[PDB]
Formats: sequence, structure tokens, C-alpha cells
Amino acid sequence: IGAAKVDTILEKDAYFPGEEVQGTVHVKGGKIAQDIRYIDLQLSTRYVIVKDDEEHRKYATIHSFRVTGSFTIQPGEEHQFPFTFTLPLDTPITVGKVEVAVVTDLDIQGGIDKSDHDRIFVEAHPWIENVLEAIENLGFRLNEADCEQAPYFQRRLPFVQEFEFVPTSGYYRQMLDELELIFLLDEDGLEIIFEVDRRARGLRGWLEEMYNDGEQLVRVRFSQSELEDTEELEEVLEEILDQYA
Amino acid sequence: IGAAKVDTILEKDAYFPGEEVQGTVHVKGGKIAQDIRYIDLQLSTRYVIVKDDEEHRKYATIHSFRVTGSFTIQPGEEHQFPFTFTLPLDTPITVGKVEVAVVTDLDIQGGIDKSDHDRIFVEAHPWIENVLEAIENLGFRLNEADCEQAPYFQRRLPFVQEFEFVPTSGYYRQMLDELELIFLLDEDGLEIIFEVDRRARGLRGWLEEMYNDGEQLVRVRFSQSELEDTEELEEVLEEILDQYAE
Ligand code: NA
Ligand code: NA
Repeated sequence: IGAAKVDTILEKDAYFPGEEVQGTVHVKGGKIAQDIRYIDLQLSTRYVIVKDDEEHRKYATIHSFRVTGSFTIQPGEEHQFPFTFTLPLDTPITVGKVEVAVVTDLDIQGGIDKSDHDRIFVEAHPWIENVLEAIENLGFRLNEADCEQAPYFQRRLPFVQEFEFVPTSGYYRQMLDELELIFLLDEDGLEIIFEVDRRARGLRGWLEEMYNDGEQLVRVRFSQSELEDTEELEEVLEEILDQYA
Repeated sequence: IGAAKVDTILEKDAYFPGEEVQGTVHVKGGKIAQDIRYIDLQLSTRYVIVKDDEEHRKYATIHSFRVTGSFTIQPGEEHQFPFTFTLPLDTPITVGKVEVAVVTDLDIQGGIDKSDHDRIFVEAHPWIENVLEAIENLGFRLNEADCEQAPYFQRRLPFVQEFEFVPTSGYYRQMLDELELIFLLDEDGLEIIFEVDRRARGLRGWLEEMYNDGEQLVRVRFSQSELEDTEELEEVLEEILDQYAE
């Protein structure tokens, strides 16, 4: 009926990509002593694969590291392993249906391993939120965001986070049925992938077969200066969107 | 030795990224029947990690997949497993010190596993070769190329291929001791990372601490159209480099 218990506590509720997560894994031994092989932490989320017009959600590990190595835990004994790790820059934003979880794996040799799970909210990176606010000012509204299968981009992760906006102005209603953005965040800036009418076209996921028929894709890099510069950001974004008229 | 044998044969020895590699894994049973758990192929290379000014080279897996699952092979028996896979777009170019190998892993249950090794030459993709020709035309000469540890860029692979050029003209000698380019190739175009005087500054690998003090980095995306018109390419590259004349 279980002996040793594990509990992870992060110091904050909210982080954005690039920020340092700090916390502590608390372990308390049970009635009789057990041999602990290691304590691992993982950040994970899920992403969608659509097959034959039905959704499959698949777990994916964003980051993983070892909190501690082997030690023996004796009766009732209390141990604290403090940790820190950096949130990867491709960590998805917690909005819509996207959740990001911190999973603690405490491995017990012979043994039934113990685990913990802590949701973390991942906020939009400042540059990303600048882009988003700029986009909504132009006459758009954020409708959906979800992690979608993206083998086509051959990224570190198997998925990308797809932001789907709906036009709130007559002009953009006329231009498109909806707008799609992918953010690829790096240390020096941000790359944006633009697409339109993906829902209209009944497209899900990002696959080779969508660009084989000579469809092509708008892909634009912004540097830090541009992203922190608000005004010209909205107008360059307007310029990019105008190519869809 | 009358033991179980594996031999992998590719149809070509040379490919560029995005191209399909085809071949066959040939297996021959040894004197005694064995249970084979699987046959895997691995595409791999090595990259440099510098610590305290010493080079350590570390093995890295570019791609991996299962050619076949479990079967029993009888003595002297021959099996052929044909295969195909696509060379990932971040596969490094085989030039300088870079090697790319296809490794066959035949796992035998209890058992001494068998292996094969086939080098492949990975050619510069045409857009990259356009950039390379463009850079040398401006007055550079390609000096070194290697795979370098690069956690800073957080790519799919732990390394990037770093191309180092040496200035061959008075103008560019006056500008720099050397130029460094990183190509990040994708389906719709190509991204170039520019840096100068990394060797002069004794920098190896791409790390957070190199850009924390307010060093900055030139990072520019080119599309397919731009990459395939060579003139406009050299003048764009000339313009990008002009920011270093300062
Ligand atoms: Na917890
Ligand atoms: Na071979």
C-alpha cells in the first residue's frame, strides 16, 4: 500500500521560456528502507496528430534531467533535493488546451517507482506577446492555440505551437477566413511562420504533402531590436499580411 | 570465424541533404542458428567540444531507424533487407574534418552483436554551394569546416557545422582575420549565421556566455528564390558583411 512518498515544489507558479525554474524534490521514506536509484525531472506537454480526420494526442518530453543519484532512504527519513533548470525556448505557451507538466520520477530498485506531477503555466515570451498584441491591433483575435504534429520543419521537438487568429475587421474578413502563426524563439530573436486559411482548407499538422504541390510558405525572421520596437512591428506585420490580398 | 555476418551495401557513396539513401542489409547465418532481435541503421557524425583549450570529439546520432525486427537465422542462411531513408536537412557536409557514417547494428540475443560501418560523403546542397561560391568571389577562401558543440542555438542536433573563411583581398584582410558562417537548411530556404574573428578571439563552440556581455550576432534568412539567383546573392552578402568594415 506504498511506503516512500515523493513531492516536488517549484518556487513560482508562472515562468516564460528562457527563465530559470527552481524548486525542491521532497522525499520521505516509508515503513522500511528502500534503495533509490535516482530522481529525474521532466517537462512534458502533448501534441495532436490527425489521422483519418480523428485526433490522437501524444505526449512529448520537452526537457529532462537528473535531480539526484542513488541513495538509500531509511524509515520516515526526510530528504530535500533542490534543483534548477532553464525552461527551453521552444516550451509551448499555456493557453487553450495546451498544458505543460513537470513530472518527477523517483526510481526505486525493487521497488515500485514513485512519481509526482505539477502543472506549470508558461507565459508568452515578451517578444512573442509583442507580436500577438500587434496582430490583434490590426483587426485580429486569438481563437485557438495548440501543439500540432510538425515533421516538415524537422525541429528539436516533433510539434510546433500553432496560433490561430480570426479576423475581427471587415478588411481582414475579406482577405482570409483565418490566420495562422508559428513562433520559433531563439536567443537573438524570433522566427515567424505565416499561413492562411488552414482551417478553411481542412489542414491539420505540418507535413511535406502540404508543400509538394508547389504551395509555399511565408517564413520571416525578426531580430531583438525589431521585436522590442512596437510601432514598426505592427506595420511590418501589416505589410507581410498584405501579400494575401 | 564461422560466425553470423552482416554486410550493408548502399547504392551510392555520395548524397546531399534531403536526398533518399537506398540500400540493402545482407545477413548470413553462422555455424549455429541464432535469434536476431532487430537490425537498426544509424547515421552519425562527430563534433568538437573544447574544455580548457583541449579538443574532445564526441559521437552524435543524426538519424536512427529499425530496418527489421526479430527473426531466427539458420546456419549459413542468407537474408536481404532492403531499406530507404531520407538524409535529414541538418546532416553536415563532408568536408574538412567532418565524417558522416551509416552504422549497421544487428542485435543478437545472447549473442555477440554484429556491426557494419559505411562512410558516406555528404555534398553541399546547391543553395549552400551558391553561398560558398558567392563568399569566395567577394575575396574569401574556405579554410576550415567542422562540427562544433552548439547548445546556444538549441537545435535538433547538439552541434552546428561551422565554416571558416580566410580573407584573400586587401579589403577583407583590413576587415577581419576570418569569417565564420553557419548554415541552417530547411525545405523553404536557408538561414545564415555570421560571425567574425572567432579564431582571433580564441572562441570555440557556441555558448550562452559568448553572447551574454552584449556581443551580438548576425542572423539572416534567405528564401529559395534569393539563393538561386547568384548575382543578387553576392551583393546581399557584400552588404551584410559591410557592417563589419567599421
Ligand atoms: Na508537487
Ligand atoms: Na558496408
